Amino acid sequence: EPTSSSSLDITSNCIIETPLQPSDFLPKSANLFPKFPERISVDSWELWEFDTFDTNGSVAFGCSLYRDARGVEQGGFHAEVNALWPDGTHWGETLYFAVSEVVENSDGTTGGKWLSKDGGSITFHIASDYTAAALDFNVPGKVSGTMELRNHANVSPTSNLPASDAEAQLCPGVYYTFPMGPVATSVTATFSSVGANGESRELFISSGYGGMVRGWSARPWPTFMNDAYYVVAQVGPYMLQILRTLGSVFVQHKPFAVARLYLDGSLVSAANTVVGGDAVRLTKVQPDEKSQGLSGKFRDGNVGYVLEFAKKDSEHGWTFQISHKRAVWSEPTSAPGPDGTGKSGWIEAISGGAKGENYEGHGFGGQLQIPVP
Repeated sequence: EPTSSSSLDITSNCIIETPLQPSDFLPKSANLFPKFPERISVDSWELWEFDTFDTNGSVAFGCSLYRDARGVEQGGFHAEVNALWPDGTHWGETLYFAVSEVVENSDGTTGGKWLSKDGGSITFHIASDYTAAALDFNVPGKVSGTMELRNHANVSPTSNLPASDAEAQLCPGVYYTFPMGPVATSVTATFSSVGANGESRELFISSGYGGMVRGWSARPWPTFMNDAYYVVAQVGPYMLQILRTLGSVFVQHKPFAVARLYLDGSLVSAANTVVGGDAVRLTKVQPDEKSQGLSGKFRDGNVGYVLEFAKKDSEHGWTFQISHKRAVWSEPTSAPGPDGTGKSGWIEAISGGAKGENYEGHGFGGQLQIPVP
């Protein structure tokens, strides 16, 4: 029953080599339908991302579905699938799909399908009021199974949606949003070949935590960032989700952030600015400063972060201490060397809250650098 449909096929000419302007941001909408619906540019990107982890911080599973030109010569649109087991084994692949289809149905639901020539696919389906999302994985020889995210807040997702471009933006022209807010998650999946033995494993999460991201831009990442950190987390009653970028020379090294903080399902802080209508401060913790926390394998040696939410009418705000607890993925983003960069995914251990609070929880996070000056 689709009323809007966008279907792109790598094999056709759906990708143009000069810039394209997205359709305008829709206030108080999740903007789930593609903003580049008929064709994309070599610059443009769109993201639908669904991440999950268990309440004990021992299992994670995330899937990022992209429309962009990055995977064309590898045969299609890319999805990033990463999983971590309780014995520390991890599975991560970039999967390529020749066709990406997204539809909005008469009932208001949104469906997406990344589809391969061989019949494999990853599909998603999102409720009209954004309170549930489901993914189905059917990738022969790689991964099969299901994932589900569900929001149970007394306040609807719609009441928390950005009402203006500025509330939806990391910086001008870069949209990054969290339209589902706090979610409970489950995963049931089977992987064909896991670990150094290449043997089959199943992965289960139930009543877990996690989050959804919807983002898009005509601006390529290197033109506004050379370092980024993203986490979704649950810390006692708090649910938080943040992207913070550090600028490349092309934006005069300015930092940007989108962050949201919920208390038992109610929004208490929405920040689209860094400290320097709430604001966040995000400071790296170095291993000479704190004895707990892993570092990644590249030039960024931090062992975690301090995340502060500041309000103009709040004396002390909220502060959360983030420590890298378990490695998920690790991949280089430059040739190796003493300044070699990379990307590192984490299960985080996180504690804190307002003044006088010391809640404890976990997060699923990642950081990236790219060698743009």
